[PDB]
Amino acid sequence: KYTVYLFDFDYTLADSSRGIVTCFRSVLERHGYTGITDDMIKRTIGKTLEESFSILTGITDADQLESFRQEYSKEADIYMNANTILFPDTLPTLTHLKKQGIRIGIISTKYRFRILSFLRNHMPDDWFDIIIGGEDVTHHKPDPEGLLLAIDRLKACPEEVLYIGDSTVDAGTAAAAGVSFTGVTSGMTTAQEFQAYPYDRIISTLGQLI
Repeated sequence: KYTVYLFDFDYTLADSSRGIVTCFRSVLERHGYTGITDDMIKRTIGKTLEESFSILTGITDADQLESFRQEYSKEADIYMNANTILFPDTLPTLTHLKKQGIRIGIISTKYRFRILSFLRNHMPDDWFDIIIGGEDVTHHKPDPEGLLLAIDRLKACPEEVLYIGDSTVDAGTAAAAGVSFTGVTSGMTTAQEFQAYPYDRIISTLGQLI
């Protein structure tokens, strides 16, 4: 039995893909990168901004990637949370878990400040026994640093922890952390793709968690 459910954010608790595609596109196109499709961008969602830019442009220079990251953040300040929506099952699910007395948290590559700002005008404050974002860690998912950090801060036993995500990055993160995984196909990752990694279940919607 799990007493702690930890969630990925993008594509798992919230559909942020419209805001994410808008911000990536503005930056890519200001630098001359054309014919990059929405799907090409969406498939990188949940990688670090630097990883995403590298995949899409082929640039590896640390300075240039940092510069894209900064330019992206600036767009995101404007468009991100305005173009992020809740999933149909987000609020009822998390309400149901909290009534069970399960502890909930978020481990995400998106900046925590960005998540909190989203949460402020969507979820009841303050849901969420712990939130670890991209700025809280040096190494990012699939590195287990953030996940292990959260488990540590909660004084949890990994045996009682379920990690829930939409991507193979998330699946890799749970495995690396030695915690149970439940995949949700609400992102761009299919049930066939999750087969490469350990899981309990693979569900279509978060509501199926209940």
